[PDB]
Amino acid sequence: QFPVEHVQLLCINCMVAVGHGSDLRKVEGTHHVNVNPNFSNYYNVSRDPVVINKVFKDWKPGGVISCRNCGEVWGLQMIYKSVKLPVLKVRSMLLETPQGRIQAKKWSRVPFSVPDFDFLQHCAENL
Amino acid sequence: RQQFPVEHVQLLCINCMVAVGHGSDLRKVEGTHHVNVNPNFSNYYNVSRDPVVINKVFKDWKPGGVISCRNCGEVWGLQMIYKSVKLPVLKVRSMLLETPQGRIQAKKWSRVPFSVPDFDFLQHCAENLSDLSLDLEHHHHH
RNA sequence: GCGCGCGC
RNA sequence: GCGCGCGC
Ligand SMILES: [Zn+2]
Ligand SMILES: [Zn+2]
Repeated sequence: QFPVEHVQLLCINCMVAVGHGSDLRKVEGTHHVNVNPNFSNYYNVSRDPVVINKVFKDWKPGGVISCRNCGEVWGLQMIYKSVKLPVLKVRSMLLETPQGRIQAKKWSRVPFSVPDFDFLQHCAENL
Repeated sequence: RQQFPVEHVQLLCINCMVAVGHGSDLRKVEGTHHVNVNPNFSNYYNVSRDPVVINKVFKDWKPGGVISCRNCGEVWGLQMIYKSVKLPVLKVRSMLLETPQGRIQAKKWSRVPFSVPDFDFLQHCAENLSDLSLDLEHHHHH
């Protein structure tokens, strides 16, 4: 396990640095989203939204998110209680750590702790 | 419900929608993995030279590179090196099925409107073993 | 789409 | 990275 400040995020395909492990938060203790507003500069969002045959209480899908540099698909946009959040697939984010680059197979098993998303907190850091 | 002849189902990349294959070229490995056995199918996809990692050893096969549309780069699945033979393994959701009744995107191979037969290694080998007598300039050719 | 389990 | 199941 590494302190989260020592873990950076890179696109698994083109390997450009696109984020920081410290910007990740969990939604419903499962989905991992990046809450840093500067992260938006590293991905594109598809015109049409992802179609899901189910209705969720607090969120609805937005478009597909992909690396702005190479087009690699990273996951999708989650519109949580009206707030847009990029949900990342763990395999899409190559981890840059003190022991080298690591490709994790499950968010629940990455070598660092991630805090649960807190809406109130998110509003503080962004208003 | 209705089941279509496999020759009447074409495969298109769910993304760019280019016609890449035919339903008749699919076979099931272990009754689950769906591979395309048409050698000419190779021309429609790319393979990353960095094999997929799986922390499990399989008796008859090992993972190969990640496969994707040679046209748009959409990921289709992974290469399977079965008893030394490379077979492209396709996830159903990455394929768009063009049937006699419009295009259809299934979400599970176990529910497509056609029957995919089992892969047979010996058959595959025979079909692909070089018969030099077939070449006009070979001394065995009649 | 994203997650978890199991299998391969 | 595929399959099956469930969850979101
Ligand atoms: Zn990239
Ligand atoms: Zn394509």
